[PDB]
Amino acid sequence: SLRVEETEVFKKYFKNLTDRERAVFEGGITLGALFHQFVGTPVSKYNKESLERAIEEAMKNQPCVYDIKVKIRNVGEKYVSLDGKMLDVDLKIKINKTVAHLKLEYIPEIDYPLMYVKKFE
Amino acid sequence: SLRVEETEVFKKYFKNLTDRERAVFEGGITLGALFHQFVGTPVSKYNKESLERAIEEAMKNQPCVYDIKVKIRNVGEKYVSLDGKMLDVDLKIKINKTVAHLKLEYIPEIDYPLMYVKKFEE
Amino acid sequence: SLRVEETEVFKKYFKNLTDRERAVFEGGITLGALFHQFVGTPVSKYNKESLERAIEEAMKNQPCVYDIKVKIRNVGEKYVSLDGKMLDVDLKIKINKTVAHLKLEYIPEIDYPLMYVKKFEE
Amino acid sequence: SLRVEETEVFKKYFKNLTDRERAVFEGGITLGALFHQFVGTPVSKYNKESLERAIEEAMKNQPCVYDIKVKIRNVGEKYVSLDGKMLDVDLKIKINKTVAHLKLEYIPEIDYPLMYVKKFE
Ligand SMILES: Nc1nc2c(c(=O)[nH]1)=NC(=O)N=2
Ligand SMILES: Nc1nc2c(c(=O)[nH]1)=NC(=O)N=2
Ligand SMILES: Nc1nc2c(c(=O)[nH]1)=NC(=O)N=2
Ligand SMILES: Nc1nc2c(c(=O)[nH]1)=NC(=O)N=2
Repeated sequence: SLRVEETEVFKKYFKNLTDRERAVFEGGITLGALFHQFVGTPVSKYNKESLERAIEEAMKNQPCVYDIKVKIRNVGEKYVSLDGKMLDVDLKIKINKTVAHLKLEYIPEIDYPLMYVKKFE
Repeated sequence: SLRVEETEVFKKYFKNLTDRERAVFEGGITLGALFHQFVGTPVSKYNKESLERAIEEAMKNQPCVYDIKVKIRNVGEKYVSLDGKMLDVDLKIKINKTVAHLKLEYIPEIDYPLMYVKKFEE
Repeated sequence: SLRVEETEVFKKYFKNLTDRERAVFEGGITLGALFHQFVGTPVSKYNKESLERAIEEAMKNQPCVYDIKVKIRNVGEKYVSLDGKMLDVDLKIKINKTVAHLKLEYIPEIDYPLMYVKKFEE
Repeated sequence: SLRVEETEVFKKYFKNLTDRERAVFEGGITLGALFHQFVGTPVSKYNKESLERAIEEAMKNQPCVYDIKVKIRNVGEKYVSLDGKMLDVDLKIKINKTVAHLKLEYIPEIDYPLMYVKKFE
């Protein structure tokens, strides 16, 4: 693997963290990165699928990302600027034997695109 | 279609420009938009193609975009944040019978990712 | 100055445009750039002014920007992600003796954050 | 406080995490968000100070951000697009009594803008 997280120098900066702490830290980075990188992107039914695929594949690059699935909700025939409330993301981060499952989704009750941890394996 | 630029309300805001002025204005918006939307995006050989394709299809949504081709240069096995100097873009804007062909490419002599107009068809 | 648009290499890429065409092309670049760079940024009354000022100064770097004023509308005590429909921008582009005045503003009738040219000053 | 993270609904999504896990999760979001929001921004000596201040004030809005300091390195008279390797960020996240101190900085040895946790209190 040519991934930077495999290097000894990278690893030395995470000796103060548990594997669970590392997993959610890395998960947080990726969800925050995803949101801010892509919000604003013109999106319509025409490019929905290509956008979803590109976001998944782009973010897969980042440290410790094991798998990811991206859905864009409420996409219309007329294009709009992507907004955070339209994102529905499932993310898996793997740190050694620990897998964190994280979620980005719109929570109506707080009118907020919330990022959180679903569960650990 | 449902495209915003077809509405009479949209059109009334551009009665003060020539078709060449409009084409170049719209082309400028789209090149600025794509640079600033996508710079920063993680890119490797893994996602080079889906990223190129998604940029093309996203930008096609915008007013008056006739066609667009996006190439990301110097992509390796190891990922990097997309930077503007890696972009090589050919864009076509159509206003009535006027077509502006615009370019985004790296100019080594000024170390600059330059946006310009390649040619018109009128 | 050290501004890239002052170099001969840069200039040689714009021989095919009138000054008005060049002004609106550069204006389109800056508006598209501003919109896509900053949409998404957390904004509340807390940081409204610093964001407005940072956007103005950042965009002043770009080729041929003469002046810019950025207002963010509908900012509350609670933060939101900056949305394009909240931007109200007046931009001046100067090419030799030509000044293009451009606008970004929300048009309720088409539910669209519209970029257009107000006027030229010659 | 009108902050969303103070609401009961928000809080119920984090019962599965320790305060340290929460702090690094929230810290990770803000650093990934900051990087991807601002990378690409035109920056020169002219607007360096206003850009740093705006980044600091913007990101302070986010859940659980206690304090933040943003420095942009190697800024010249001629503008460049902000590059992630130019960022030098110190970030404090507070969850109840737990404070996590996080860092974004360029690590020459792996040519990487690394995000990591410096320490907890
Ligand atoms: N738990 C969190 N969820 C978020 C967030 C954050 O800082 N924390 N920004 C966001 O858009 N969703
Ligand atoms: N002609 C121009 N080329 C540019 C630019 C601009 O404002 N004008 N930004 C950029 O990245 N390339
Ligand atoms: N005239 C235009 N106004 C726009 C636009 C575009 O491509 N053209 N995108 C946008 O957000 N506002
Ligand atoms: N520890 C990490 N540091 C990062 C990163 C990531 O996913 N993890 N992206 C980045 O630019 N710096």
